[PDB]
Amino acid sequence: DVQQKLAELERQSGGRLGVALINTADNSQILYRADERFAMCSTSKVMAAAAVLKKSESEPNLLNQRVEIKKSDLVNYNPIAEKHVNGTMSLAELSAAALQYSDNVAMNKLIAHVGGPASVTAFARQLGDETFRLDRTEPTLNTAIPGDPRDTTSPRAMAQTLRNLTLGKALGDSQRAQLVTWMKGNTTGAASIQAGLPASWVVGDKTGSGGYGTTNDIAVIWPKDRAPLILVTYFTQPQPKAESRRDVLASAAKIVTDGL
Ligand SMILES: [Cl-]
Repeated sequence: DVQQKLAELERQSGGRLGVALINTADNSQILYRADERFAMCSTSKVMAAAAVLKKSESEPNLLNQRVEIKKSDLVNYNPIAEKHVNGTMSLAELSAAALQYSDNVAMNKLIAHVGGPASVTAFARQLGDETFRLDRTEPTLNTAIPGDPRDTTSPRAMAQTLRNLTLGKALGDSQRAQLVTWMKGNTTGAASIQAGLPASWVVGDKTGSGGYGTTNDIAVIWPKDRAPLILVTYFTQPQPKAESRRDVLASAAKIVTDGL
């Protein structure tokens, strides 16, 4: 019956909706188009950040290393990096900027540090994720062209990976905690999955948007007095200039958590 309501939601929205919920209470899943590929857009910032955190388990001072920010590094959306031009930022700072403000320079700096999009992809493979692929840098990774496999993953794979990163042992204790802390500090997702959940639940999420009105949110959710959930909501639309539909994500979140 949940599937019915997601299909009716997708029908009303006019686009293509991919949902994957893992309920860690009973290891159950709600899947909707969960094996289809969707452009990740900024939700891929989580994988780049984790790649850097993983590197730091072997290089402890890594997060304190400084990277220069120049005008040549600016792209389309640099809310934090633009304040630091001609200075340096630590990788920890860049990680926080990418995850909490969706800063695209920060993402490009993380990508560069671990050796480019193919290295981020190789990191995901090491975690058991054979679906994720990051192909391009910012800003082109957000084109979200229908049919284009570049910079895509599936809801099911991102839910399982995010589970590994945030609730599992893919990262060391210090590093997993850092990742969850950054995500719980996100500033950009109050209108997406969070908007479909009770005020009392705690969310750490990473949003994403791009071409074809693509609107995404990935989240680890701590309900009150319940085991955590992982929720992936991906949404994309037929028109290239379509507007973002964060409300669709909020409705999906409401639909699949009704009864928890
Ligand atoms: Cl409420």
